[PDB]
Amino acid sequence: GMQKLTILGATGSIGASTLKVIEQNPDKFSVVALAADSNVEKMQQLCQRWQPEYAVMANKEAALRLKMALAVLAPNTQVLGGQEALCYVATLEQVDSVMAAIVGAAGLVPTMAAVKAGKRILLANKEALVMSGQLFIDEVEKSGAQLLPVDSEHNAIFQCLPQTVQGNLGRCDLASQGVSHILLTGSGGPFRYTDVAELEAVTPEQAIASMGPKISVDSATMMNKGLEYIEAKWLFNASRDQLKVIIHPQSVIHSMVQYLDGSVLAQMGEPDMATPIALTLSYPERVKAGVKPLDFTQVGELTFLQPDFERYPCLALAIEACYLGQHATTTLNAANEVAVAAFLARQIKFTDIARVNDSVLNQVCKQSLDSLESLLELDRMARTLADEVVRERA
Amino acid sequence: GMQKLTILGATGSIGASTLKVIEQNPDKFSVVALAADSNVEKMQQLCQRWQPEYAVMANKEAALRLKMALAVLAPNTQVLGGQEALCYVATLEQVDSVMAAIVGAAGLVPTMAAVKAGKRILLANKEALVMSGQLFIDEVEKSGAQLLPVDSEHNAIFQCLPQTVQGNLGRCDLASQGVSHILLTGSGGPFRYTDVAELEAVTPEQAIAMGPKISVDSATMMNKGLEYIEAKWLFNASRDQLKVIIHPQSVIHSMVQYLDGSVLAQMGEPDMATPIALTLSYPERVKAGVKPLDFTQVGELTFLQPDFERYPCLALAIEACYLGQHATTTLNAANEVAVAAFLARQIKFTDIARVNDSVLNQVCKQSLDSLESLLELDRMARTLADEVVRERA
Ligand SMILES: NC(=[NH2+])NCCC[C@H](N)C(=O)O
Ligand SMILES: [Cl-]
Repeated sequence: GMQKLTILGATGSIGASTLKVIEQNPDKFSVVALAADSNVEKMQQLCQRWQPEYAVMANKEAALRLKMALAVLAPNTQVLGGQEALCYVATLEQVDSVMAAIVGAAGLVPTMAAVKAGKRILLANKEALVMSGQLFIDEVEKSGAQLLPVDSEHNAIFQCLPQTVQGNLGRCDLASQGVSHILLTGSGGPFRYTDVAELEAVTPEQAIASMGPKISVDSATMMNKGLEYIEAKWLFNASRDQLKVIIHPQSVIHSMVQYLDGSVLAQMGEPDMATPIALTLSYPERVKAGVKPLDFTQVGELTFLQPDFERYPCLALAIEACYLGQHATTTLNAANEVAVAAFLARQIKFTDIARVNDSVLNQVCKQSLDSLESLLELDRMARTLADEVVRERA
Repeated sequence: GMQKLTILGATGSIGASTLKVIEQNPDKFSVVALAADSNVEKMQQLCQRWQPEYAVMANKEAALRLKMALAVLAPNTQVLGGQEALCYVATLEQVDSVMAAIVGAAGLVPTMAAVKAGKRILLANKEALVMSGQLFIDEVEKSGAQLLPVDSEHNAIFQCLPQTVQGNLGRCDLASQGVSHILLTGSGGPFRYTDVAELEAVTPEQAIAMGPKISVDSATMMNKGLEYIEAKWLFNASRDQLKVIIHPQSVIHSMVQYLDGSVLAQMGEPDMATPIALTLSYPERVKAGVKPLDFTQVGELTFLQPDFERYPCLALAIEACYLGQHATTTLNAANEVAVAAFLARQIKFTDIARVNDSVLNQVCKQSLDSLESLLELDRMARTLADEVVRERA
């Protein structure tokens, strides 16, 4: 009856939220392995509290430091280091679910290893579907793995869909289950009400407005929503007709689904990742998450805007890239990482982010079976091109 | 494949919405019988268009006029009259579903007959659960009938609940399916922002701002009180599991709060074809002739907390709910009389609650129910309400 978990990415906020849910439900969930790619100090404190069978650092030098610490703080925890070790804890025979919350391309291989092992995948890595969506959906079908999305918007959509679609992510025909379209919602970022002409003079200070700066700039360009759009396409097998973006500045509603009869289902809640995580752990049942019920006294007004592509050119690029396929979305994601770093380094203007993305995307896709290796190679090629366009713009 | 329907109450707006959905889906639904009260002109036009096997008027004189009209225009339609005939078309062997949209206490007996026949019941009669909830839920269990609520709020709640609950209405333990509570929403009516002191002087013109009884009930929030009582019986909700929220714009139709912090809400254009369509198609979905919700034109959504100084009727309904069938039957009956008196300008708007309150107290100080015995109680309560209306006048 007990569900056994490996947590990939235990020292971040997703890891923390996952552990809070497990803390509320000690009779249902048990932590077999914890793994991290940063923060040995946090990791040793978590291994002390959780005493897991395995603890893994992605970096081998960091694993050595952890092993020395846990010789005192968690003597029965076996510490391991490296990429092979991440795959090892992700594929253990006794493990039922894997929280895949290591970010970036470093998360692909261990997430993929869990997929090939037929595990239940609590998906909190954007790159798996942005870079290699077709590949991931195929491997999931091949092994019988269950995919359950962690991210707020995707999780909300998941909850607003019928059970037949929930059980068969990536392979169901939406129109045959009565779905007209999915409404992906977003706040619109700090420049939601800013005149388009003023965007040229925007500074990194303004674009940050609390989480990491790359994620904040993506929120300002709505590239964050673009990437979510791409993931939604693969998660829910949605065509461009079936997938819409709506700006909802207050973020109380997390996303919605429009049905054929006129009915709309929406998911709402307090802004706490423990809620969506809790469902990924408990599906199809539900568990206490340590999150209070929504307080309609404090919600204030809910409003909606149509995104303007003059304001959010990156969003148009992501939608376009989406339906061109893996090569285009890998290219766009790579280019954007370079373009954002250049804006933050004050080499290019805020509005140049979209121009860099647009140039690189056009160059790559005018040319004519994919693997994780070949797509990483393409990621690298796109970065090189983006570096060159950054110089043109500087 | 084809679902066969009897429509009780075909000439009203619910009947019209049902027929619009059937019109969109001729490969899935077929009309076996249509039934109505005494709008013979609308009924003959519908029997012309639909050519059903049976057509029934509740009034026998009206049935005779219809029978003469249809003898050429709908030659294959057998016309019948009276209460027994309503029960007959509601219980036909070939019929799968019954739209129970005859309103008031007259709807109880034929709706109940459909229930005892084990039919799928598309419930659009408030009285079945307000007056005789215990009795209906028991009879539904006994026969294996499916109950699917037509009314907007209940239908919304139904859609926001898990599938395991949807398949067992009136008998599922909500907490065991992860539900903390149901959030029954309402507009708050035309006086949502009005000072309590000003309610004494409101006139029927102001209370109407859609039949007039339903509008006044919307102004007092008795509408929400009645819906509260029905929800309790439909979803088997305890006093912890059922809440009321004011949402003035009525875009959100109701919501459900789950154990993990997640809330599901149902929204849509204000068109009864949507909820009706789901009652017909469940667990699948069908085209309903309703456009998708346009979020560019929705405007702002807000929420308020009801005040019992502003909505005394809502407190009465909740109170009556947990006192049982006798109390809810009494309150409903009293309120029908009290609203008619307000509309006739015999009593003040704020006297509606006072009449309801007096009658409810009088009846429940005194001490196996049937439809007959509860109808008698309905009549006794009306008599008392008439007397309190004179005191107030
Ligand atoms: N977190 C990191 N940047 N790790 C890089 C180190 C790679 C690791 N030592 C290995 O050989 O598998
Ligand atoms: Cl967002």
